[PDB]
Amino acid sequence: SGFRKMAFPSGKVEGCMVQVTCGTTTLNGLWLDDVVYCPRHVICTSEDMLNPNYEDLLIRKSNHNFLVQAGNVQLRVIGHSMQNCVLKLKVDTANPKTPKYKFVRIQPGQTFSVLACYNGSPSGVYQCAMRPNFTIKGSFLNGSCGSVGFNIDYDCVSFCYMHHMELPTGVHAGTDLEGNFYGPFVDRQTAQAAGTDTTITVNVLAWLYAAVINGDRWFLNRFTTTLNDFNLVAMKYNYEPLTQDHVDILGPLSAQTGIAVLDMCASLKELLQNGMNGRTILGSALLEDEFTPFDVVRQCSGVT
Amino acid sequence: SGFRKMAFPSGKVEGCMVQVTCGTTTLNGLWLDDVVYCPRHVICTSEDMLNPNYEDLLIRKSNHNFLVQAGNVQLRVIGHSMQNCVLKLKVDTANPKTPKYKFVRIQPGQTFSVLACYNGSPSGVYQCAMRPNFTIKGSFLNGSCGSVGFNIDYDCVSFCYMHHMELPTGVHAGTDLEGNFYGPFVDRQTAQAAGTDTTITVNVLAWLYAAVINGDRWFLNRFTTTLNDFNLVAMKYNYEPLTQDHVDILGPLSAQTGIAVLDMCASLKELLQNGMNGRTILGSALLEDEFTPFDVVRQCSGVT
Ligand SMILES: Cc1ccncc1NC(=O)C(F)(F)c1cccc(Cl)c1
Ligand SMILES: Cc1ccncc1NC(=O)C(F)(F)c1cccc(Cl)c1
Repeated sequence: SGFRKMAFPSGKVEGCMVQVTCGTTTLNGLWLDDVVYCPRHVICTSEDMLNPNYEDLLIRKSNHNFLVQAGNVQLRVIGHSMQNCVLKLKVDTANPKTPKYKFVRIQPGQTFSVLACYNGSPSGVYQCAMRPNFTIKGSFLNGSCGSVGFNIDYDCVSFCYMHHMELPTGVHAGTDLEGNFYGPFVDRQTAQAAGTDTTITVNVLAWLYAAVINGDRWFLNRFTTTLNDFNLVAMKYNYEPLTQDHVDILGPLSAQTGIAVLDMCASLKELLQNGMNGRTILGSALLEDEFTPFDVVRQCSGVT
Repeated sequence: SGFRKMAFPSGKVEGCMVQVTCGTTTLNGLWLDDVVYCPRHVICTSEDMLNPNYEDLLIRKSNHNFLVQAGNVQLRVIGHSMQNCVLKLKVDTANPKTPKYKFVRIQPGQTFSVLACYNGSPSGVYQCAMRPNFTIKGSFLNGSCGSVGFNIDYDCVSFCYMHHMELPTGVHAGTDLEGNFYGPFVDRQTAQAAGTDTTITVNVLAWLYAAVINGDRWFLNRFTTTLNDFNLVAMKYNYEPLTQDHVDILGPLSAQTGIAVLDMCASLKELLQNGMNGRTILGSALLEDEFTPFDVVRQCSGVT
């Protein structure tokens, strides 16, 4: 019992963190096998970030200009290449701590853990969701670029995010491990609009199931609704429209609790229309959308 | 920018987790140097937990009855001893992954990360606070006993908690690493009263400073208060009385933001008396008390 915003154990990722320095700039790199991945803006000076020509900036750099340090270990760089917004620094030594891993591009609404790092050293771990607008509401300061987001299934780390930048609004933007930004962002010091965000409906419903499993049941009511009716309410309250695909993924939670997905939708509809009336659900006074249905099943069963 | 309920990177602790089995019961153990620490109820059967005589139960056990497994590694047990509510199993091999560590007894109101484990395998990491009533509101299921709470300063892991039990109310109880329970709890399957809990005032104030540092300033007002006046409000709303010692530890945050501690107390007083009026602070619709002033300074500066 109890439900927490749980992050994956970060050990497998900590073993991969290195410091990357180029000229004046230092940030984090991810060392997997004989390659170190880091944001390509490591090659920029503060003045270059206004409108950087990365191809031209990288041409002035040689292998010996990229200083890669794994704490006390100095890595020898034998190749460098830019792939989208990431630099891939080939090193002469494969990381002995390389876990089984994959590079994945996550979907908006999915969750992942972040290992916030500074100067190649881990400082903390937290769980977050990729917002429907492709931003993350993380906790990052200068020097945190290169910190990565990941999920872990059995012994396999699926890397899904690399931190690149903080928008003028205080929200965060980054790329997949192929250097493709999530969302419309560009790695440049320019004001950039993040799209209109929405609340992740399927996740809120999953968290309402976790609340019932753990004893918070006050919000359950005698009503039901339809996908059509619920979606009119979701539209009014800036929630993602619920689809049959979302209902299908809530099947295990509906099956465990015996509460039909549309019956849970009617509880969510009433909470949207009436608020929480000064009460809490799983220690929260708002509707939480950072737990996917898989996260709920995992935490509620005890998956290691 | 951004503020998250950040846990310590769990790597150093993951390397210490083992599975301990005795008879029919399996739980988690912590392997530090040549000793494995685990809850003493590993020696009980379900029937023994009603009113266990641990001294008598441990007398029927020999070194070879304690099966300790570090994933694939089987440890040879050469000694066993009970210290308060923990068993210390001396093994013939020192854990090569033993980090620099200390055993500490934390104070109520302090925070720590928990590495939730099942069958000696880590499943997740989360940050929590030791409640003023010596319980923790964790996320633990059967098999999680032996999971530990910790803090990390530089390269040193200070172990402060070992999970033992879930109270009938769904809250959690455990011990320091010397096996002394936090609070009045006994390791027995009996209904046990947790004391009246309070909200950790100094932590709420610290989190209000973190909110100002990160841009959420709507709650700041033109008022001030005194320790006496604030404490009359804290008493009414079941908050811990604020002391000069608490004001002293808020000094760095008062110094960074230029907001006097008693001026922040007047904002907290108004939030207690009026509520949040449907607004949020750092993504929360309630007053958060799980961040200490040290946690705020650490996260806000980037301590690794
Ligand atoms: C200061 C900070 C705080 C949190 N997270 C990241 C950062 N850093 C940045 O945003 C940046 F200064 F490195 C930058 C500027 C423009 C474009 C890009 Cl790609 C990167
Ligand atoms: C079931 C569970 C869920 C979460 N956290 C822990 C547990 N387990 C327990 O409470 C227990 F059954 F092992 C137990 C019973 C009585 C006394 C003691 Cl010391 C331990």
